[PDB]
Amino acid sequence: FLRHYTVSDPRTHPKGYTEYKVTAQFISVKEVVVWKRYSDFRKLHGDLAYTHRNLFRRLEEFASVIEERRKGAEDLLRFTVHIPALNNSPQLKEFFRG
Amino acid sequence: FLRHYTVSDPRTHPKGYTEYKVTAQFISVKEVVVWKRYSDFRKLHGDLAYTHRNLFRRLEEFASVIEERRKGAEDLLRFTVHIPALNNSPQLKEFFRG
Repeated sequence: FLRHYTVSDPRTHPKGYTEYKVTAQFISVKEVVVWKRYSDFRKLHGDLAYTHRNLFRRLEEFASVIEERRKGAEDLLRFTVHIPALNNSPQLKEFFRG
Repeated sequence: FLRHYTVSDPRTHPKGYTEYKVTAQFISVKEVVVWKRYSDFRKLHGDLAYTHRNLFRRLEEFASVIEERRKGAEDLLRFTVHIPALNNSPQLKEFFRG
């Protein structure tokens, strides 16, 4: 009961792409870990933006660049913690497979 | 744990405006009742629409007409029940004063 995210420990995969460790922690510690490539965060972001765009349009009807990537993903994730519209998002909850 | 809204029993106020009974029920019954004029629902609606418009624009940065009114308010309220982005809304929770 108090969410905290980190994105860390990038690691190359045998298939070539870099993978990140996404850590979700809950403290009054329960932690959930998944591995994600930057393209996953891109899809997530896109799904959030389109979900809220359409919510809106429905209401109104009636090579250290990967550090930049790691930080971007992490920031984006942190952004949702204290916005219940984003925090409670289904897309967010599916994002954590394992 | 299973939300249900109704808007009902319109009643004129000594000051002239019509007032509605908003009933929020929770069943596995816990019910919360508030009284609201149609202008309140208008403000609510406007706040939801603007909250999600700006969420979007932030993500992408990096005299039976009163029956029509009653129904409109009720429909609008029901709309949020199974959208966690709307259901968990702070504006929604403030809406229930008493």
